[PDB]
Amino acid sequence: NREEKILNREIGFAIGMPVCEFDMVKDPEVQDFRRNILNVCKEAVDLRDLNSPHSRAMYVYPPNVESSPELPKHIYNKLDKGQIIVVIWVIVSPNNDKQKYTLKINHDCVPEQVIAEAIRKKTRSMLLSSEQLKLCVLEYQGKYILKVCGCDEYFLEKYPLSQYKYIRSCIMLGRMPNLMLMAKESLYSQLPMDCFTMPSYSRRTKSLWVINSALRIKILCATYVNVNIRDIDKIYVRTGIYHGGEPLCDNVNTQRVPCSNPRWNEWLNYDIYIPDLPRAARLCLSICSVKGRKGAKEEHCPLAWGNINLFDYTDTLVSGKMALNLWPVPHGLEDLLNPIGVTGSNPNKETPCLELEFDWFSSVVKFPDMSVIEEHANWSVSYSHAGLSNRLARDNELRENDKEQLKAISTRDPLSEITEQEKDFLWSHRHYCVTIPEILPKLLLSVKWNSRDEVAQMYCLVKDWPPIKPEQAMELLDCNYPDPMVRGFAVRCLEKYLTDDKLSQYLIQLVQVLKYEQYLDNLLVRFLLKKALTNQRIGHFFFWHLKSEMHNKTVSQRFGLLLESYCRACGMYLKHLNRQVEAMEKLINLTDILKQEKKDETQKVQMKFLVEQMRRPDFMDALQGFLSPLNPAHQLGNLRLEECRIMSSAKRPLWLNWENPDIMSELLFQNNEIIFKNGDDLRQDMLTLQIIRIMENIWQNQGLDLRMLPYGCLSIGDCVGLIEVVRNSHTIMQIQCNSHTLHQWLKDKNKGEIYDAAIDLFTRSCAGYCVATFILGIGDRHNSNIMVKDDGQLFHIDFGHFLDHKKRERVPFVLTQDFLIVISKGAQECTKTREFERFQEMCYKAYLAIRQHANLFINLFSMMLGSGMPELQSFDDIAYIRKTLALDKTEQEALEYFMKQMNDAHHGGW
Ligand SMILES: CC(C)n1nc(-c2ccc3oc(N)nc3c2)c2c(N)ncnc21
Repeated sequence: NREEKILNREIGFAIGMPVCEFDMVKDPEVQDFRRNILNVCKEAVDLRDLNSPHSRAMYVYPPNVESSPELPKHIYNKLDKGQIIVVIWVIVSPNNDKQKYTLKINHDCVPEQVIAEAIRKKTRSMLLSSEQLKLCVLEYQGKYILKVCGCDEYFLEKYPLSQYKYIRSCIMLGRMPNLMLMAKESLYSQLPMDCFTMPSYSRRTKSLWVINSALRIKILCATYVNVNIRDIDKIYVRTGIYHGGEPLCDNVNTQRVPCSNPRWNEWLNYDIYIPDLPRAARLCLSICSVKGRKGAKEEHCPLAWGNINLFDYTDTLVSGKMALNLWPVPHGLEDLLNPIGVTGSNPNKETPCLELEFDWFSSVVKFPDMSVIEEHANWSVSYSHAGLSNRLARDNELRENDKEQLKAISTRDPLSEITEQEKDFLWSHRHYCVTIPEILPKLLLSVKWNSRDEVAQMYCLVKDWPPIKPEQAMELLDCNYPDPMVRGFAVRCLEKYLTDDKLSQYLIQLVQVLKYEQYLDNLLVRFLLKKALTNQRIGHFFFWHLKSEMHNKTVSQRFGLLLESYCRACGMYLKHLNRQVEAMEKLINLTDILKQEKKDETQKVQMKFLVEQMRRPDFMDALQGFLSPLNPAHQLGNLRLEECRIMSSAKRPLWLNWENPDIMSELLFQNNEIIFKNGDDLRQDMLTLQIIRIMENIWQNQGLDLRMLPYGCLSIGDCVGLIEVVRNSHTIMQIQCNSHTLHQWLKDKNKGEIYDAAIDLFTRSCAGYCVATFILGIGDRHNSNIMVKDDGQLFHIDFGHFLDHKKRERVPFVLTQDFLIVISKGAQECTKTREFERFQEMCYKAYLAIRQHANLFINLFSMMLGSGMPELQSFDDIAYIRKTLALDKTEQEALEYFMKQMNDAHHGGW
């Protein structure tokens, strides 16, 4: 009633469009999705109310843990005899006195064991309780919970203390962990119980295989096809039947008609049997122009494109009259068709519009049930009769060379081209493939999707297919794998083997591949929403990754509806997301005014305006007392306007400073510094920074302490976003204030016995960033986009473009004598040193480690193909890292290559 209205108003502000606009959408798929997705909402809420309050605190404050408890060789070695020193703080009776208790405990100690040990140290003063009954009422560890001093991170689950990301970091960085003992009932009360309500909208035949006919589609007429008559001669419609990025038959064009009258009334006949149409078959079309000639070949140009699914969300083969509002052709489209393009009708109806008719076979035609599929697969299942086609291998036919040949095929990278000889081979030996389940993505590409008999066989193999690694399953979710039985299996592996640490790690890819789903209601959307609604850390980024694309009409309906369902069931977080949403709004409206009206003024004038505009009551209210969209465990107190400045950088970003309202702010950072950028697409920087974190985690799990700085970066909208500020760090140029200038500065900041640890950090971070940038083909490095910390850690900022920004593999990070003098610790011939010898083997061991995990990076890039990212628009883009990692070459041939690239850029040494 009145409360539904408030909520409707609250969701409307969060997603950026009124809920009422979803109610007017006549599409049954839309209204069904809104109503039918509500069971995920119910289930998620029920799980939160299972063991209240704890159950609800786990949702709000989930454990920030690593996937594996096992501490690597070098990490366990930082512990003194396998024991970690921790500092526990108690806020005692006001004037809120902070009292510390320093403890030495095993790294595998559970938080409850730590609370007891802290109470044991605290009570030690009263020696009466020390000897007699050391217990102290079971040391009431159920009356207290651990919190991270300085931020809203809690230790609520029975995990070894070292498995917690904060504690593992503290071990690696040589920092003492400061924890705060906070009474259980004080957190539990701060949590308002959820009152999830069901919305008002929540109330409201023949089989395909019996149609012994060829497919046909009628192409009627086109409107809103406004064309300069003087240029174009004729216009025709190019059409094709696809399954993902692969055609099921040959592409059929209509007759050419004068552009003044786009009227065809033609029935287009295709090279495909109707029972032979796979589930994910789609019609792909475009309106093309043709003018010439100069006595040469005809100048074909695609005007606008569109794709329709041959079957609707209810498995119904689309029948009857239709209208498709076409889409503009994106720059550099090498084809007349756009199969990898978004499927569906353009929301703007003032765009070219193709009117079609599909066949009507006297009744509602539907895709057969699995019972009919299995009964046509068991129905599918001599010496010279099993050998009349290279797609059948009988019993007593499996060779030991074949077993190793299939094994060799499985090793090959995702972009490694399977030959047609190799496809017939994988298909004939499909039943052995179950022994090495990792072969599935290659085997699935060996299927002739245009054959019902072949596809039905594949469907049965997928049914009883051994689950694969979560990282391995993610490929089966890219554009290449449209089939629901395939994608459903991939979701099933993630549903089972994917940790919440890894879901947070790969969330952007998982949000992206959603655009490759045929329907609004699928197993991926349900998987992701459930995780978003049972973990508020995942939930936060699901919301922001989806909100940041609401300006993109290609996805705004899917995403809008997904955000509607999310906002109804997230609970209290909605009020906090709304605060962030309003904060970001005010920074966009303000940075817009500066860019449009005041760009041509002095820093002094611009700052005067900034300060005046920020001091306004409506502004001050919105921009203080909210959670950092970058890390929502960060409270952003009051603005420190005296520390807020417009940066001299390009797009003139705002450096913003907030107080940290935590009582233990001083034990983390007393002030939160975020950079607000308006003007650049922050999406490439999110992907690079994600890849850097992954490369770093790989090296750290092999015994390579090559420290990276994957700083926070979050795209919050259309070329607007947030950048984390790396505290106490300076660019190479702001160190030059000769050749020893850098080494001089580092040696100065790190004087004494702290010098030998600061040198190692430079050389190790340098080796990591040197290997990372080469492989990735990041934008060329200079004195301004290389930064150094007052401890020794080197890192890069502003990545620009990845892969081939040129359009024949570069070394973007070339080492100046400065960096090499720090490595060789002042040495004259920095080439022939014992220090550079230890640095060479760092770069070599780093490069080979990434080579081993090539298939993950290739996959993480392919999932991101859906994104409008100009440097990631084709599989020919991702192809770059297949060159840098020398995947065709051997492990020794690849090492020689890396040395040659470094040598032909640094002019020797290696
Ligand atoms: C040069 C100096 C002021 N500085 N600049 C940045 C910075 C600014 C914008 C960016 O856009 C992207 N993509 N990466 C960026 C990095 C920065 C930081 N993140 N931490 C510390 N100092 C920093």
